Amino acid sequence: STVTVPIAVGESDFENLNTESDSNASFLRAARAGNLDKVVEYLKGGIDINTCNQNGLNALHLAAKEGHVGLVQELLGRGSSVDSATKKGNTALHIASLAGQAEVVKVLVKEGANINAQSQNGFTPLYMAAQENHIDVVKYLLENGANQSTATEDGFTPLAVALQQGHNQAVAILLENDTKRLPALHIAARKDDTKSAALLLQNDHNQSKMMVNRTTESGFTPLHIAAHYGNVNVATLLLNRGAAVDFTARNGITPLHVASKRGNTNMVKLLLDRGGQIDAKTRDGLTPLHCAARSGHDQVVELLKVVT
Repeated sequence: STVTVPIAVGESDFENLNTESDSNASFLRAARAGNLDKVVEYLKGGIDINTCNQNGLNALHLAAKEGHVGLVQELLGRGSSVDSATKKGNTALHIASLAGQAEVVKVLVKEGANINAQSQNGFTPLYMAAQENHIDVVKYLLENGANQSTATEDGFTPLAVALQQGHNQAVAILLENDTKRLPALHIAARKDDTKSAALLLQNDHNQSKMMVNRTTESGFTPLHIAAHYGNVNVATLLLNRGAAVDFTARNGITPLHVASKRGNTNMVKLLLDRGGQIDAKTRDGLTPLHCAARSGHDQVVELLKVVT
């Protein structure tokens, strides 16, 4: 009876262990320490730039973990492939983001690292920077195209992990992105973020003054938004958690009005199934049927006529 976002755990740090072929190990230790001169010397000496440990970390991965900007530049300069993945499927960009190494993030991004790459647990750089509350990396990633909506295979998002981890600022930046002002649940409805919705809703159990039925200025609920954008999943969740199916906004507008006006067929279906009133009327006499007609959404009309 729990909603629980998965946590990116990072790479190991065996190279930090003081010793108390072996050329390779020593080379990786030099990378971990950020000793450019030593690393360059080994490379000149012929050691392979792609040398990695049992977990698949090369020197680029180690320099990035540790914020060694200069060294990251040198390795990149020498042909280190920006997006080599470790065995967990992490790129240097994942690692730097989890670790909050902002200058390193910049350097990798400018080198064309894939800003939306997913690890084999489905995590993105943004998910990592978000999980760990690395604000500046978050902002930087957003400003550079990173997509908040790229999700673990179970729909886990940066917003969801920021929420679970209690990170107010992260949550703010994530909610406030690409808008130039709705409540969070509403925004989660827009985005169709069931997990984040679930998280937000975890403390009202039992209709009117429930959080699931809070309104915006114009009296819309998360359910109205869901209906507007045609987000069936998040709508289903809200309705399961007690959203009033026939809740009227300004002008007696119901979620069914909204979905009918936007020709959102499956929303209409869902709302009907949950008992939404087929014939409710706006302050000016419109029915869901009329709203759809005035909008050429025939798909709906048909469906809507059948029911009657």
